[PDB]
Amino acid sequence: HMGTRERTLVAVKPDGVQRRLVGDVIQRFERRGFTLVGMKMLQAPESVLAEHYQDLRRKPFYPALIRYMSSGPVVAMVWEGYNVVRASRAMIGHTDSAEAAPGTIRGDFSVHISRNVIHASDSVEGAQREIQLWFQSSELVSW
Amino acid sequence: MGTRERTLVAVKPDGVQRRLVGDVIQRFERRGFTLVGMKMLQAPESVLAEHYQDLRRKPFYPALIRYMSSGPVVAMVWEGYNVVRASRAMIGHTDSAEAAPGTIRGDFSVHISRNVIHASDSVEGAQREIQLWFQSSELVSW
Amino acid sequence: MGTRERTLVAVKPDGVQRRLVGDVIQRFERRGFTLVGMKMLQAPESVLAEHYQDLRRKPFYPALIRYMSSGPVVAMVWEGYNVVRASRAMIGHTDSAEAAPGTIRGDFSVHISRNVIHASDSVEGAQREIQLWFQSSELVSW
Amino acid sequence: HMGTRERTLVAVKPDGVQRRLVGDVIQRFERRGFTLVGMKMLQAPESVLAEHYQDLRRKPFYPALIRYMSSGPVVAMVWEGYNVVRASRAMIGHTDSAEAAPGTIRGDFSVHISRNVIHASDSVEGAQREIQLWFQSSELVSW
Amino acid sequence: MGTRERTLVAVKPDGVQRRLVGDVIQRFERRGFTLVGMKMLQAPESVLAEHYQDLRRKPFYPALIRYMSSGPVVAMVWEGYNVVRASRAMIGHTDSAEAAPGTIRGDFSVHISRNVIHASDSVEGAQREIQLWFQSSELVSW
Amino acid sequence: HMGTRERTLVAVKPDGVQRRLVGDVIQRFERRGFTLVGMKMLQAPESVLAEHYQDLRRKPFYPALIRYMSSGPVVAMVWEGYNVVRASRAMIGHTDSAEAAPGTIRGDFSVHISRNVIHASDSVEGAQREIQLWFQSSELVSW
Repeated sequence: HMGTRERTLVAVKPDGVQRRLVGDVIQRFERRGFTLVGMKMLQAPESVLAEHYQDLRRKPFYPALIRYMSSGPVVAMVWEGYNVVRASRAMIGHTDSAEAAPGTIRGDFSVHISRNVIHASDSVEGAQREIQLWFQSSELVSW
Repeated sequence: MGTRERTLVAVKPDGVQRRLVGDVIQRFERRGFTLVGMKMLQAPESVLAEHYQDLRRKPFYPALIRYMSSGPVVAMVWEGYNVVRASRAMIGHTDSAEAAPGTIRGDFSVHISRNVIHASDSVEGAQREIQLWFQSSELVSW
Repeated sequence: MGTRERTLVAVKPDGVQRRLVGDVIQRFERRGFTLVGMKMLQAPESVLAEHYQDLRRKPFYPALIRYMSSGPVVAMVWEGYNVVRASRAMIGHTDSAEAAPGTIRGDFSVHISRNVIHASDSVEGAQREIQLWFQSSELVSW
Repeated sequence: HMGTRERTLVAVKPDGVQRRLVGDVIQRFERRGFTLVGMKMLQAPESVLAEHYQDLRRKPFYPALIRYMSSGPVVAMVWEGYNVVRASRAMIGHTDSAEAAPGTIRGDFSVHISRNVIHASDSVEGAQREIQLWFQSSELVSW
Repeated sequence: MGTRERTLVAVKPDGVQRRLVGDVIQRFERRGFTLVGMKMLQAPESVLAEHYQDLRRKPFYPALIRYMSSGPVVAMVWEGYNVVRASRAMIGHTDSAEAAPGTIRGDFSVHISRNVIHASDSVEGAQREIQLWFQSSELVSW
Repeated sequence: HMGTRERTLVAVKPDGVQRRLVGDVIQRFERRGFTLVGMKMLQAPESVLAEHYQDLRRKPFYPALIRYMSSGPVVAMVWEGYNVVRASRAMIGHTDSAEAAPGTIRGDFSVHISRNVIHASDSVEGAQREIQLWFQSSELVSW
């Protein structure tokens, strides 16, 4: 699970699904050569969202964030490849889409903060934690 | 009920290995259809056999099951007005080589065998296929 | 005079709300046509009635005027060799659901009613429509 | 006319129209979620151009700039949306296209300075001034 | 040998001046064909005359040679299953104006004369054309 | 051979050709307005590669690099235009693709170092040297 078999969790948020950017987002990961190892669309249960965002529980927007994230379907994915965690982090852009650079996903599609289209694990460790949280081992397919 | 019509679309193992999933999904998205279900999975042979029961007594059935289980497939459920027939016209001819440019097979495939994608051929076929690949709790209506 | 041929193209209210203006314009641009006039406007009913006078005695005329004035439209004048017939072939069948993939309706629309775009059906129709939506001082020849 | 109803003026310059980049430019504003509120193609009158570029009147290239800008049709547009002024400014890139970053509009399409394809208001205040200058209130349509 | 089939594709002078080379190559690439040879060159008249020997006794031959030598062309050799007929269907009708949208001529061209691209019309024609434009040491099989 | 007639050498590496990114790469140079002045696909002879990469001969990866670069076909091109050398350099991105910015060619398509899809002359002087090395004068066509 290192080097070339490194993995990360990527999720298209409710705004991204409703604005119909799912294909657009996947093309960017595909053209970069990553391997799609797991994928599903679902309405995330608040219990999963709470653990996902557990370290923001204190923040005052935490309650609003949880409601928003469960307000519509989400598309969860697991991508595999060399440097996939840091590369995906660079592709998405700054949390604040309005400040994100053109060329990044938030920079080309969004202008909001909570509605910033996509999520990606911020570290190898966090990716291992998030992937176990959103996926059962049986849903991951290794090529 | 008209605009509640649904259909099953699946990217075959070759479409996934060739990294055409985003390309495929994008075509349905810009046409205005709603994605109500989706998942990547290694298809079990019991599902393929039921999915392809009508070809069980035709030539090359074993080659067919072999291909469809040689790697993961991405199954999707799209919803929209006249979605069954429109999805049919969009994927094009079975024989990719003679599929018209502009359709998915005409733009991305060259073979009859490995033809990248599958779409239900009728409303009743769609109802059957959807129940076959998805549980009701996997479909989200938005 | 051949390569001075002109036609009227208009993105309907649904095309604008769905944000397909760039997509539409891009298809005409890469085909090599010259954009000689363009503007976004909420169409006045007097203009629509004159534009659609031939449908005044057919079913659903009121539904037609209602749709076409439910939001802004983008009217354009394109110039080029055989532009009237080429623009016609590019937008595809009136019934979007049976429009061939590759045409604008076949790629972006699913309905007969809301079919995203309009293009003059003939040279004389184009001359009429252009005079209807634009003043001569709004056309720029480059 | 604040927050979510913020507006800005965007213009495709003569080079952009002749090189047939109008569709390309509009797609980028559309995919980012902005709302097209006004639009027209015209040969700008030198009187409008002089006021538009009024604070460069002293510069020695000012006379050349005015001639160039009226040498061909221009497409003027008004876009509306949250943070639309700063977001549009980031999407266009550095005045000098050759130095503009890939992903920005000047960075992907141009390599010149006066022929840098596009213009966008540099501030909320300037946008209010420019929109009144290029458009009559009756040409703007609010959704 | 089936998947060893080859064909000659060439972007005409207008396709190059209009900067459509990447667009053209991209369509063949996503279809899955393999590029085994390519070069940009100002075509010698002896090559054009041999390439177009069948049109030597038809109207407008001189206008044809003039156009094809008015600027550089990009010649390519693509390899793949049924590549001759598929490349034929992808470029579309000779008369660009009536070429279906989705094909290269239908999307990028409007004239019969200047129709952007050329593709061998048959397997034997392809063998002939390839030998005409390329030396064996310029073809790389990968 | 200055200003507007400036030229540079661009090459699509073996990985770029096999992953079928040739069209993608050319579209980016075309849309920016450059003029394609020379082009050919070939299996570069180790003798050409050695001179191309001559100033890395001391490095320990030099031998591996030469083998890799001759392991498959390469597409060589000469592009002409104002500021074409510096503009092409900015379009390709950082040597390490994983660190390259989204929007650059390496930033959108690669995640490796030696397999970073493309090469571009790093200076006007180097471009003159590289173009003479890969092309004979008769293969270049001026419009």
